[PDB]
Amino acid sequence: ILASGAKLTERLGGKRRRGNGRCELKFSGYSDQQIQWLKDNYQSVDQPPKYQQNKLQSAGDNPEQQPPWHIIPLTIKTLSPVVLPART
RNA sequence: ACUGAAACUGUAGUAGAACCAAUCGGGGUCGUCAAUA
Repeated sequence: ILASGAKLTERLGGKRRRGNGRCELKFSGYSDQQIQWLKDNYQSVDQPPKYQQNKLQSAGDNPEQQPPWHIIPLTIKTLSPVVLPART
């Protein structure tokens, strides 16, 4: 699908219909081979599997807390913009 | 005591209307030339 949908993309952005934004969109490692497999196989696909969350697990085997504390500093650098909701 | 999810800044719109690269001009026709001794 992703190979196929990438291939069919011809335009993005503003004034697509008036010749802005003509493009090729290619995934690394998806080719017409991935397209051809779907063409060969799409009739025998089914529904995708149902989504479920990754649940937490607990053993309870931690030792009881004892001093001293350790303070491990973590430096965070933003690489994209980051949205941290104050109010929606 | 626990990151929400998902959502194309897109959609319509002719850098165009107007403006003469033009106005005037017979491919024509006659007197010397030179300055010393």
